[PDB]
Amino acid sequence: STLFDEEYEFQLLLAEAKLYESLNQLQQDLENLLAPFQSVKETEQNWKLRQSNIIELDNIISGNIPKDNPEEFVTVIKEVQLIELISRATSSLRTTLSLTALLFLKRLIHILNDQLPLSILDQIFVIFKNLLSSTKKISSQTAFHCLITLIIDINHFHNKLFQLSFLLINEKTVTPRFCSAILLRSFLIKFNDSNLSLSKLENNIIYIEEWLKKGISDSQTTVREAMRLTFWYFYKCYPTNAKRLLSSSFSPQLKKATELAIPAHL
Repeated sequence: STLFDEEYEFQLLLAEAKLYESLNQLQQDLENLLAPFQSVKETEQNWKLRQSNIIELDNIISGNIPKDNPEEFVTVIKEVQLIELISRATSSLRTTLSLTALLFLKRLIHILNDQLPLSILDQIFVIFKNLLSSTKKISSQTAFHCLITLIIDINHFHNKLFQLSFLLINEKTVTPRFCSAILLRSFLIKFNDSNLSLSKLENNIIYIEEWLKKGISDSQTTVREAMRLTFWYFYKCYPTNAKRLLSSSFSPQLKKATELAIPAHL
């Protein structure tokens, strides 16, 4: 079997983050739906049309062409600059429009998943991660959920996405740092040598160790608690390295607290 039971672990991760006749005709329809997004300025006069048009775009990605021909569909959404234009709505101060756009991107990730080039996954990850720092609670929490779902949906290991996740540990507001402890856990679950077969992480252990040390000594109690639990996932993947952190790198304070955070199934 695999080191981790992904079916079980994913349900836990998600609980941390509660919520055409031709391709040319498709492209023309996309260009017409994106027209109200072409202006930088959201106005009283275009925000409802932007929201309504995202609903129609969501209907389009549920269609047969993205299911049957994701590769050429990806070429189309690149050419019409779908992600950049959708980012004008994720940045809206209007809650319903920003949330509608975030859920659209979540559904796009789900449906196209590993058919998306890294450049587009990177684009979407940055939109999500930056909203983790929103002072608006429903925004950061929705972005958190979308990021966890992204990691579950994307089955290829990308160093770029691991580094974007890692560097959240340096953000000043608590939520990205807390999210980062869950993201690290997700990477350990899915992409350790055992789970991946059914090395990606070996060369990233230096970052993992810094990531753990920072979170476990975080000023915020929720980040410390989350990172102490993630430490035991690291211990399950690389016990020699984790033991060295526990004895050769932690104070007796953080050591005892970390030892009391073992989950009952690991």
